[PDB]
Amino acid sequence: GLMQFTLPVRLCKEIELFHFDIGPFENMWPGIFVYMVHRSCGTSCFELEKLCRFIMSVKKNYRRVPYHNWKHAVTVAHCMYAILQNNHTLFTDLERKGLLIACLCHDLDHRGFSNSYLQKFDHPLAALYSTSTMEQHHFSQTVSILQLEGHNIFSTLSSSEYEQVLEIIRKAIIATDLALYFGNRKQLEEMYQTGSLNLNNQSHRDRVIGLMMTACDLCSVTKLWPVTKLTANDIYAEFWAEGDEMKKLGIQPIPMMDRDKKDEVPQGQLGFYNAVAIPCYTTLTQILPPTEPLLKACRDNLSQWEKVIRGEE
Ligand SMILES: CC(C)(C)c1ncc(Nc2cncnc2)c(C(=O)Nc2cccc(OC(F)(F)F)c2)n1
Ligand SMILES: [Mg+2]
Ligand SMILES: [Zn+2]
Repeated sequence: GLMQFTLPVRLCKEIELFHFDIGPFENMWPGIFVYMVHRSCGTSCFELEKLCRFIMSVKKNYRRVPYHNWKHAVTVAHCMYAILQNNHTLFTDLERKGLLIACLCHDLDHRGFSNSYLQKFDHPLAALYSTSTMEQHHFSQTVSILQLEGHNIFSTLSSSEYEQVLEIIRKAIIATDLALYFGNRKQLEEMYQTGSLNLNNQSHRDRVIGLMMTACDLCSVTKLWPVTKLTANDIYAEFWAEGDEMKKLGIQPIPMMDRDKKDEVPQGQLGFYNAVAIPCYTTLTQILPPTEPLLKACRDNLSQWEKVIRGEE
Protein backbone atom coordinates (compact mmCIF):
# COMPACT_ATOMS: atom_id res chain seq x y z
CA GLY A 1 0.00 0.00 0.00
CA LEU A 2 2.76 2.50 1.05
CA MET A 3 5.05 1.50 -1.93
CA GLN A 4 4.99 4.66 -4.16
CA PHE A 5 6.87 4.75 -7.51
CA THR A 6 9.30 7.73 -7.64
CA LEU A 7 11.19 8.98 -10.76
CA PRO A 8 14.47 10.94 -10.98
CA VAL A 9 13.96 14.73 -10.43
CA ARG A 10 14.17 15.67 -14.20
CA LEU A 11 11.50 13.00 -15.13
CA CYS A 12 9.35 13.80 -12.01
CA LYS A 13 9.05 17.44 -13.31
CA GLU A 14 8.95 16.84 -17.14
CA ILE A 15 6.40 13.92 -17.01
CA GLU A 16 3.73 16.54 -15.97
CA LEU A 17 4.34 18.45 -19.27
CA PHE A 18 2.48 17.44 -22.51
CA HIS A 19 5.71 17.42 -24.64
CA PHE A 20 7.43 14.83 -22.31
CA ASP A 21 9.43 12.15 -24.20
CA ILE A 22 9.52 8.81 -22.22
CA GLY A 23 13.20 8.28 -23.25
CA PRO A 24 15.14 5.36 -24.83
CA PHE A 25 15.38 3.16 -21.64
CA GLU A 26 12.65 0.49 -22.28
CA ASN A 27 13.00 -0.92 -18.68
CA MET A 28 11.86 2.44 -17.17
CA TRP A 29 8.55 2.57 -19.17
CA PRO A 30 6.48 0.17 -16.93
CA GLY A 31 7.47 2.19 -13.81
CA ILE A 32 6.66 5.45 -15.71
CA PHE A 33 3.14 4.02 -16.43
CA VAL A 34 2.67 2.87 -12.78
CA TYR A 35 3.82 6.35 -11.60
CA MET A 36 1.15 8.03 -13.83
CA VAL A 37 -1.59 5.51 -12.77
CA HIS A 38 -0.86 6.25 -9.02
CA ARG A 39 -0.97 10.10 -9.45
CA SER A 40 -3.84 10.12 -12.06
CA CYS A 41 -6.10 7.45 -10.43
CA GLY A 42 -4.69 6.56 -6.96
CA THR A 43 -2.42 3.92 -5.28
CA SER A 44 -5.63 1.93 -4.39
CA CYS A 45 -7.01 1.86 -8.02
CA PHE A 46 -5.14 -1.40 -8.91
CA GLU A 47 -3.47 -4.27 -6.96
CA LEU A 48 0.24 -3.60 -7.78
CA GLU A 49 1.00 -7.37 -8.24
CA LYS A 50 -1.94 -7.65 -10.75
CA LEU A 51 -1.12 -4.27 -12.47
CA CYS A 52 2.60 -5.22 -12.95
CA ARG A 53 1.57 -8.62 -14.44
CA PHE A 54 -1.01 -6.93 -16.77
CA ILE A 55 1.60 -4.31 -17.98
CA MET A 56 4.21 -6.99 -18.89
CA SER A 57 1.58 -9.14 -20.74
CA VAL A 58 0.54 -6.02 -22.79
CA LYS A 59 4.26 -5.30 -23.55
CA LYS A 60 4.75 -8.94 -24.75
CA ASN A 61 1.74 -8.59 -27.16
CA TYR A 62 3.14 -5.42 -28.91
CA ARG A 63 5.38 -6.42 -31.88
CA ARG A 64 8.90 -5.24 -32.88
CA VAL A 65 7.60 -2.80 -35.58
CA PRO A 66 9.08 0.67 -36.29
CA TYR A 67 6.17 2.83 -34.93
CA HIS A 68 3.13 0.82 -33.60
CA ASN A 69 5.27 -0.63 -30.77
CA TRP A 70 5.38 -0.65 -26.92
CA LYS A 71 6.96 2.88 -26.87
CA HIS A 72 3.86 4.24 -28.75
CA ALA A 73 1.50 2.52 -26.22
CA VAL A 74 3.30 4.25 -23.29
CA THR A 75 3.73 7.60 -25.16
CA VAL A 76 -0.08 7.71 -25.88
CA ALA A 77 -0.88 6.73 -22.22
CA HIS A 78 1.38 9.66 -21.11
CA CYS A 79 -0.60 12.20 -23.25
CA MET A 80 -3.87 10.90 -21.65
CA TYR A 81 -2.18 11.27 -18.20
CA ALA A 82 -1.26 14.95 -18.95
CA ILE A 83 -4.87 15.71 -20.18
CA LEU A 84 -6.45 14.01 -17.08
CA GLN A 85 -4.02 15.78 -14.64
CA ASN A 86 -4.74 19.23 -16.23
CA ASN A 87 -8.54 18.45 -16.13
CA HIS A 88 -8.72 17.14 -12.49
CA THR A 89 -12.49 17.54 -11.76
CA LEU A 90 -13.96 16.83 -15.28
CA PHE A 91 -13.59 12.97 -15.19
CA THR A 92 -15.09 10.21 -12.96
CA ASP A 93 -12.95 7.58 -11.11
CA LEU A 94 -13.94 4.84 -13.67
CA GLU A 95 -12.90 7.13 -16.61
CA ARG A 96 -9.39 7.84 -15.16
CA LYS A 97 -8.99 4.02 -14.51
CA GLY A 98 -10.28 2.96 -17.99
CA LEU A 99 -8.63 5.61 -20.23
CA LEU A 100 -4.97 5.09 -19.11
CA ILE A 101 -5.44 1.29 -19.64
CA ALA A 102 -7.28 1.98 -22.97
CA CYS A 103 -4.31 4.05 -24.31
CA LEU A 104 -1.71 1.42 -23.22
CA CYS A 105 -3.81 -1.32 -24.96
CA HIS A 106 -5.10 0.73 -27.99
CA ASP A 107 -2.63 -0.76 -30.59
CA LEU A 108 -2.13 -4.30 -29.09
CA ASP A 109 -0.69 -6.78 -31.67
CA HIS A 110 -0.32 -4.12 -34.45
CA ARG A 111 1.61 -5.60 -37.47
CA GLY A 112 2.37 -2.09 -38.90
CA PHE A 113 -0.35 -2.27 -41.66
CA SER A 114 -3.56 -0.18 -42.12
CA ASN A 115 -7.16 -1.51 -42.13
CA SER A 116 -6.99 -0.79 -45.96
CA TYR A 117 -4.03 -3.21 -46.44
CA LEU A 118 -5.79 -6.00 -44.38
CA GLN A 119 -8.85 -5.59 -46.70
CA LYS A 120 -6.85 -5.68 -50.01
CA PHE A 121 -4.70 -8.62 -48.75
CA ASP A 122 -7.99 -10.36 -47.72
CA HIS A 123 -6.62 -10.97 -44.15
CA PRO A 124 -8.81 -13.17 -41.87
CA LEU A 125 -9.23 -10.17 -39.43
CA ALA A 126 -10.96 -8.21 -42.31
CA ALA A 127 -13.56 -11.08 -42.61
CA LEU A 128 -14.06 -11.05 -38.77
CA TYR A 129 -14.30 -7.18 -38.43
CA SER A 130 -15.54 -5.44 -41.65
CA THR A 131 -14.94 -1.88 -40.25
CA SER A 132 -12.35 -0.58 -37.72
CA THR A 133 -10.62 -3.96 -38.33
CA MET A 134 -7.37 -3.57 -36.30
CA GLU A 135 -9.14 -1.53 -33.53
CA GLN A 136 -11.73 -4.33 -32.90
CA HIS A 137 -8.72 -6.72 -32.78
CA HIS A 138 -6.93 -4.33 -30.30
CA PHE A 139 -10.00 -4.46 -27.97
CA SER A 140 -10.28 -8.29 -28.42
CA GLN A 141 -6.57 -8.60 -27.41
CA THR A 142 -7.24 -6.33 -24.36
CA VAL A 143 -10.15 -8.57 -23.11
CA SER A 144 -7.98 -11.74 -23.66
CA ILE A 145 -5.16 -10.32 -21.42
CA LEU A 146 -7.64 -9.13 -18.70
CA GLN A 147 -8.95 -12.78 -18.58
CA LEU A 148 -5.44 -14.35 -18.12
CA GLU A 149 -5.30 -15.77 -14.52
CA GLY A 150 -4.08 -13.05 -12.06
CA HIS A 151 -4.34 -10.26 -14.75
CA ASN A 152 -7.84 -8.91 -13.85
CA ILE A 153 -6.90 -5.41 -12.53
CA PHE A 154 -10.68 -4.53 -12.36
CA SER A 155 -11.56 -7.50 -10.03
CA THR A 156 -12.55 -5.15 -7.08
CA LEU A 157 -15.12 -3.22 -9.24
CA SER A 158 -18.81 -4.31 -9.08
CA SER A 159 -20.41 -6.19 -12.05
CA SER A 160 -21.92 -2.86 -13.39
CA GLU A 161 -18.71 -0.81 -12.73
CA TYR A 162 -16.72 -3.60 -14.53
CA GLU A 163 -19.17 -3.52 -17.52
CA GLN A 164 -19.05 0.34 -17.56
CA VAL A 165 -15.19 0.43 -17.56
CA LEU A 166 -14.87 -2.22 -20.36
CA GLU A 167 -17.46 -0.18 -22.38
CA ILE A 168 -15.33 3.03 -21.82
CA ILE A 169 -12.24 1.03 -23.06
CA ARG A 170 -14.04 -0.46 -26.14
CA LYS A 171 -15.35 2.98 -27.33
CA ALA A 172 -11.94 4.61 -26.50
CA ILE A 173 -9.98 2.00 -28.58
CA ILE A 174 -12.53 1.98 -31.50
CA ALA A 175 -12.24 5.84 -31.55
CA THR A 176 -8.47 5.51 -32.43
CA ASP A 177 -9.69 4.48 -35.95
CA LEU A 178 -8.75 7.79 -37.68
CA ALA A 179 -11.52 7.06 -40.30
CA LEU A 180 -14.03 7.66 -37.39
CA TYR A 181 -12.24 10.88 -36.17
CA PHE A 182 -13.41 13.20 -39.08
CA GLY A 183 -17.17 12.86 -38.32
CA ASN A 184 -16.61 12.84 -34.51
CA ARG A 185 -14.76 16.23 -34.50
CA LYS A 186 -17.31 17.75 -36.98
CA GLN A 187 -20.23 16.79 -34.64
CA LEU A 188 -18.17 18.11 -31.65
CA GLU A 189 -17.51 21.40 -33.58
CA GLU A 190 -21.29 21.86 -34.31
CA MET A 191 -22.19 21.02 -30.63
CA TYR A 192 -19.56 23.49 -29.22
CA GLN A 193 -20.48 26.38 -31.62
CA THR A 194 -24.33 25.98 -31.33
CA GLY A 195 -23.71 25.60 -27.53
CA SER A 196 -25.58 22.23 -27.32
CA LEU A 197 -22.41 20.46 -25.94
CA ASN A 198 -23.35 18.96 -22.52
CA LEU A 199 -20.84 16.83 -20.49
CA ASN A 200 -23.71 15.24 -18.43
CA ASN A 201 -24.97 13.73 -21.76
CA GLN A 202 -23.26 10.28 -22.03
CA SER A 203 -23.31 10.37 -25.91
CA HIS A 204 -21.44 13.77 -25.68
CA ARG A 205 -18.90 12.38 -23.11
CA ASP A 206 -18.27 9.42 -25.50
CA ARG A 207 -17.51 11.89 -28.38
CA VAL A 208 -15.18 13.99 -26.10
CA ILE A 209 -13.32 10.80 -24.94
CA GLY A 210 -13.13 9.82 -28.67
CA LEU A 211 -11.49 13.19 -29.53
CA MET A 212 -9.14 12.90 -26.44
CA MET A 213 -8.06 9.43 -27.80
CA THR A 214 -7.29 10.86 -31.32
CA ALA A 215 -5.27 13.72 -29.65
CA CYS A 216 -3.30 11.22 -27.48
CA ASP A 217 -2.80 8.85 -30.48
CA LEU A 218 -1.35 11.75 -32.62
CA CYS A 219 0.70 13.32 -29.72
CA SER A 220 4.03 12.61 -31.57
CA VAL A 221 3.15 15.86 -33.57
CA THR A 222 3.02 17.80 -30.21
CA LYS A 223 6.62 16.99 -29.09
CA LEU A 224 9.79 19.12 -29.44
CA TRP A 225 10.81 19.24 -33.15
CA PRO A 226 13.75 16.79 -32.76
CA VAL A 227 11.33 14.16 -31.24
CA THR A 228 8.54 14.84 -33.84
CA LYS A 229 11.03 14.67 -36.80
CA LEU A 230 12.75 11.38 -35.71
CA THR A 231 9.33 9.80 -34.81
CA ALA A 232 8.14 10.79 -38.36
CA ASN A 233 10.94 8.47 -39.75
CA ASP A 234 9.51 5.49 -37.74
CA ILE A 235 5.94 6.24 -39.02
CA TYR A 236 7.11 6.48 -42.71
CA ALA A 237 9.23 3.31 -42.19
CA GLU A 238 5.89 1.44 -41.63
CA PHE A 239 4.04 3.33 -44.47
CA TRP A 240 6.77 2.46 -47.05
CA ALA A 241 6.75 -1.24 -45.92
CA GLU A 242 2.93 -1.26 -46.53
CA GLY A 243 3.62 0.50 -49.88
CA ASP A 244 6.05 -2.36 -50.77
CA GLU A 245 3.36 -4.93 -49.78
CA MET A 246 0.75 -3.11 -51.99
CA LYS A 247 3.13 -3.29 -55.04
CA LYS A 248 3.48 -7.07 -54.26
CA LEU A 249 -0.39 -7.42 -54.53
CA GLY A 250 -0.13 -5.65 -57.97
CA ILE A 251 -1.49 -2.29 -56.61
CA GLN A 252 0.41 1.05 -56.89
CA PRO A 253 0.18 2.48 -53.34
CA ILE A 254 -0.73 6.15 -52.54
CA PRO A 255 2.31 8.51 -52.74
CA MET A 256 2.34 8.67 -48.86
CA MET A 257 3.22 4.90 -48.84
CA ASP A 258 5.63 5.03 -51.89
CA ARG A 259 9.34 5.01 -50.82
CA ASP A 260 10.16 6.15 -54.44
CA LYS A 261 8.30 9.46 -53.54
CA LYS A 262 10.13 10.49 -50.28
CA ASP A 263 10.45 14.08 -51.75
CA GLU A 264 6.60 14.44 -51.29
CA VAL A 265 6.70 13.75 -47.46
CA PRO A 266 7.19 17.38 -46.26
CA GLN A 267 4.03 18.49 -48.22
CA GLY A 268 2.24 15.26 -47.09
CA GLN A 269 2.92 16.33 -43.44
CA LEU A 270 1.45 19.86 -44.14
CA GLY A 271 -1.84 18.23 -45.35
CA PHE A 272 -1.88 15.95 -42.26
CA TYR A 273 -1.31 18.90 -39.84
CA ASN A 274 -3.99 21.05 -41.60
CA ALA A 275 -6.54 18.21 -42.31
CA VAL A 276 -6.18 16.14 -39.05
CA ALA A 277 -3.73 17.39 -36.35
CA ILE A 278 -4.55 21.16 -35.98
CA PRO A 279 -8.38 20.73 -36.23
CA CYS A 280 -8.16 17.93 -33.58
CA TYR A 281 -6.14 19.96 -31.01
CA THR A 282 -8.26 23.13 -31.78
CA THR A 283 -11.62 21.40 -30.97
CA LEU A 284 -9.93 19.79 -27.91
CA THR A 285 -8.67 23.23 -26.67
CA GLN A 286 -12.25 24.62 -27.18
CA ILE A 287 -13.76 21.81 -24.98
CA LEU A 288 -10.78 21.40 -22.53
CA PRO A 289 -8.96 24.78 -22.42
CA PRO A 290 -5.99 23.54 -20.29
CA THR A 291 -4.96 21.19 -23.25
CA GLU A 292 -3.82 24.32 -25.20
CA PRO A 293 -0.09 23.39 -25.06
CA LEU A 294 -0.84 20.45 -27.47
CA LEU A 295 -2.32 22.92 -30.03
CA LYS A 296 0.68 25.30 -29.54
CA ALA A 297 3.32 22.49 -29.87
CA CYS A 298 1.40 21.17 -32.96
CA ARG A 299 1.45 24.66 -34.63
CA ASP A 300 5.22 25.04 -33.84
CA ASN A 301 5.81 21.66 -35.64
CA LEU A 302 3.59 22.77 -38.63
CA SER A 303 5.98 25.79 -39.00
CA GLN A 304 9.04 23.44 -38.81
CA TRP A 305 7.74 21.37 -41.82
CA GLU A 306 6.98 24.69 -43.65
CA LYS A 307 10.71 25.54 -42.96
CA VAL A 308 11.76 22.08 -44.40
CA ILE A 309 9.86 22.80 -47.72
CA ARG A 310 11.45 26.35 -47.95
CA GLY A 311 14.90 24.58 -47.85
CA GLU A 312 15.87 26.28 -44.50
CA GLU A 313 16.45 22.74 -43.01
C1 LIG B 1 -1.36 5.79 -37.68
C2 LIG B 1 -2.07 7.12 -37.74
C3 LIG B 1 -2.84 7.45 -36.50
C4 LIG B 1 -2.96 7.20 -38.96
C5 LIG B 1 -1.00 8.21 -37.84
N1 LIG B 1 -0.28 8.54 -36.71
C6 LIG B 1 0.65 9.50 -36.83
C7 LIG B 1 0.93 10.19 -38.07
N2 LIG B 1 1.88 11.18 -38.24
C8 LIG B 1 3.06 11.36 -37.48
C9 LIG B 1 3.86 12.54 -37.68
N3 LIG B 1 4.98 12.79 -37.01
C10 LIG B 1 5.35 11.86 -36.09
N4 LIG B 1 4.68 10.70 -35.80
C11 LIG B 1 3.55 10.45 -36.49
C12 LIG B 1 0.13 9.76 -39.18
C13 LIG B 1 0.31 10.46 -40.52
O1 LIG B 1 1.36 11.09 -40.78
N5 LIG B 1 -0.76 10.33 -41.36
C14 LIG B 1 -1.00 10.89 -42.64
C15 LIG B 1 0.04 11.53 -43.36
C16 LIG B 1 -0.21 12.11 -44.62
C17 LIG B 1 -1.50 12.11 -45.17
C18 LIG B 1 -2.53 11.50 -44.43
O2 LIG B 1 -3.86 11.46 -44.91
C19 LIG B 1 -4.86 11.95 -44.04
F1 LIG B 1 -4.48 13.22 -43.79
F2 LIG B 1 -6.10 11.94 -44.61
F3 LIG B 1 -4.91 11.27 -42.85
C20 LIG B 1 -2.31 10.90 -43.18
N6 LIG B 1 -0.83 8.79 -39.06
MG1 LIG C 1 -4.34 2.13 -33.89
ZN1 LIG D 1 -1.86 4.33 -31.91
